[PDB]
Amino acid sequence: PDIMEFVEQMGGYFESRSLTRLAGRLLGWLLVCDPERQSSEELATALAASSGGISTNARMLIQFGFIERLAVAGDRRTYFRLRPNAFAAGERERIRAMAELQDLADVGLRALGDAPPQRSRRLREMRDLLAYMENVVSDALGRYSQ
Amino acid sequence: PDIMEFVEQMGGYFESRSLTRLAGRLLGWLLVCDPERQSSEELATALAASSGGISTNARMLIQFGFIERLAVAGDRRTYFRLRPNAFAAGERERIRAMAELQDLADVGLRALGDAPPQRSRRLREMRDLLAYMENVVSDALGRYSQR
Amino acid sequence: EPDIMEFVEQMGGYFESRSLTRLAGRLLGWLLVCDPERQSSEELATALAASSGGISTNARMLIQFGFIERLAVAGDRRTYFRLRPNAFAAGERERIRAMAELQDLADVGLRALGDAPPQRSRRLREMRDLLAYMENVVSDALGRYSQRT
Amino acid sequence: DIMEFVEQMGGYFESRSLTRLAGRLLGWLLVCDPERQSSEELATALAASSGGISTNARMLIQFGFIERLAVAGDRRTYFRLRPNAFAAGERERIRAMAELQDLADVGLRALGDAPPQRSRRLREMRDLLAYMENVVSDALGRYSQ
Ligand SMILES: CCCCCCCCCCCCCCCCCC(=O)OC(CO)CO
Ligand SMILES: CCCCCCCCCCCCCCCCCC(=O)OC(CO)CO
Repeated sequence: PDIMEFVEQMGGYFESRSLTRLAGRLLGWLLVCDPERQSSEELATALAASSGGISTNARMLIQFGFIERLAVAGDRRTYFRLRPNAFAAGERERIRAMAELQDLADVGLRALGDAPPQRSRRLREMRDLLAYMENVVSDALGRYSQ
Repeated sequence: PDIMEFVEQMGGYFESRSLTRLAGRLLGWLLVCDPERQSSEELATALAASSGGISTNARMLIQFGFIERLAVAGDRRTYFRLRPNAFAAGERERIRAMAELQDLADVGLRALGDAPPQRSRRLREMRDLLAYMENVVSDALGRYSQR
Repeated sequence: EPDIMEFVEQMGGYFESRSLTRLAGRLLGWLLVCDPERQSSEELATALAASSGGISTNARMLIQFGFIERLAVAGDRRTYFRLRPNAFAAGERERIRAMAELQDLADVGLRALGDAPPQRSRRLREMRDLLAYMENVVSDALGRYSQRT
Repeated sequence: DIMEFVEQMGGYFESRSLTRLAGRLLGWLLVCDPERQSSEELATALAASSGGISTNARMLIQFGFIERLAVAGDRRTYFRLRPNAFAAGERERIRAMAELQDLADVGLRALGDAPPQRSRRLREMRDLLAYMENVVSDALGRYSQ
C-alpha cells in the first residue's frame, strides 16, 4: 500500500545513483517491516526476489554499514536486521571510505611527481577536502551520540 | 604508467562499491589529465571506452557533482572537466542526497502513521541523523571555502 | 469553479511564458493532480494528447529540475513517473546547485578580465557576491523548512 | 578567453533548457565594454541574427537581468545589464513564485471535491513557494542594506 510505495521509492533512490533497485528496496523494507528482523526467505517473498538477489544485496548493505546478519536461538535460518542508528553506522563507513580515497590521491600525486605542481592542484584539493570532512563527520557523530 | 595505475585504482574504488568501473576511471582521468578539459572523443580514446560508456558515466559524474559539461568557443565538440573544488562540490551534492533521503523518511513515517510509535523508531532515527548531518556538513563546507 | 484541465493548461502557459516548453508545464501540472500519483509513460501521453517522444524529453527535463522521479518495477517493463516527495523543496535544492555553478562561472569571467580595469569587473563581482549570499540564505532556509512549516 | 566565459554561459542556459543565445547574451553583457551595447553591436559580437538578439533580449528583460535603453543623440536601440542584476533577477523570481503559487490555488480549488489526501502535493507546493517568497524577499532587503 503506502508502505510498498515507500519501498518502491527507496529502490528508485538507489537506482538513480547507479546502485541496484533491489538493494534500495531491501533497505526500505528493513526500515518499515514488522518484526524488524527478517529471514532470507521472508525477504525473498516480500520483495519478489531470488535468494541470490537477496544474498548479494544484503552483503552490499552490510558493507555499507546499514544492516547486520544475526542468528536467532533455536532456528537455523539466516536473518538480517537494520542496525541500530543505521545511518550513523553508514556515516562511520563513509569516514573509512574517505580515508581510502585519500590514500588514492597520494598514488596520483606520486604519479604526477615529475610534472609541474599546477597539474597536481586537483589531487591536492581532493586529499585536503577529504581529510577535513573525515574530521568534521567523526566529530559530529561523536557529539550526536551524546 | 604510474598515472594509469592511479586511474585503474580509482576504477576499483568505484567498482568495490557497486558503482561502475568506468565512472571511477573517468573521474581518475579528469583528476590528472592535461589539459584539464577533455573532449568526449579524447576521453573515449584515453580510457578504452565506447562513446556510450563515456556519455553514460560522464552524466553520472555530473549528477554526483564532480565534473561539468564544458562548451568551448568555436568548437562543436562536447567537453568535460573536473569542477572547481570538485570534492567540495561532491559533498554539496551529498547534502542534497541526504535531504532527498530525509524526504523519503517522512514518506515512510506517514505510511506508518497508524502503527505504534515503536515501529517508526528506525525511520525517526534516519530522519534525525540526516537532518543533523546536512546542517553539520553545510556549515563545515562554508567554513572550509573561507580558507 | 476551475477543473483539473484548466490548472494543467495554465501550468503549460506558465512554462511557455518563460521560454520553457508548454508540454513540460502541462506534465508537471498533471503529476501534481493525477490519481494515482504514479503514471506510466503511455498514460501520460494519452492524458496530455502528446507523443511518446514529447513525454520522454520533457520528463527528463523535470527530473533534472528536481520535481519528478522515474520509477520501475521488476515484473513490469513500463516506465513510470511520479512527482517527488516535497517536490518544490527538491526543486529549490537544485536551484542552490544552479547558483553554485553560476558562481563558478563568474570566477571564470573574473579571471578572463584579470588584465582589465577593475571597474569593468564590477558586474561579475556583484553577480558572484549575490549568488554566494543567496546560496547560503536558501540552504539555511530549506534546512529550517524540513523541521516544518 | 572572454569568448570562453560567454560560451560557457551559453552552456549553462542550454543545460537548463533555455536558449544558448540567451546565455551567451547574458554572458556578453556581464563582461562587455562599454556596458551598453546596441542591437547591431550585439549581433556582431555574438555572430547572431537580429531576431535572435531581439527575442533573447526580451527574455533577459523579463527575467530581470538587463534593460533596454536610449542614448541621447543616437537612434539605435541599446541594452545594458541592470545594476545589481542578479538581485533584480531574484526579485523577478519572487514574482514568478507568487504567480505559480496562485496556480497552486487554482489546482486546490479544482480538487475541492476530492479526498484531501489527493491535494497533498499541491499543498506542499503552495506552502514551499510561500515560505521561499518570504525568505528571499527578506534576504534581498537585508542584502541591499
Ligand atoms: C575500505 C573502506 C570501506 C568503507 C565503506 C565503503 C563505502 C561506503 C559508501 C561509499 C559511497 C560511494 C561514494 C562514491 C563517490 C566517492 C565520493 C566520496 O566518497 O567523497 C565525496 C563525497 O561527496 C567528497 O566530495
Ligand atoms: C507575470 C509574473 C511575472 C513574474 C516574472 C516572471 C519571470 C520568471 C523567471 C523565473 C522563473 C524561471 C522559470 C522556472 C519554472 C520552474 C521553477 C524553477 O526554475 O525550477 C526549479 C528548478 O529546480 C526551482 O524551484
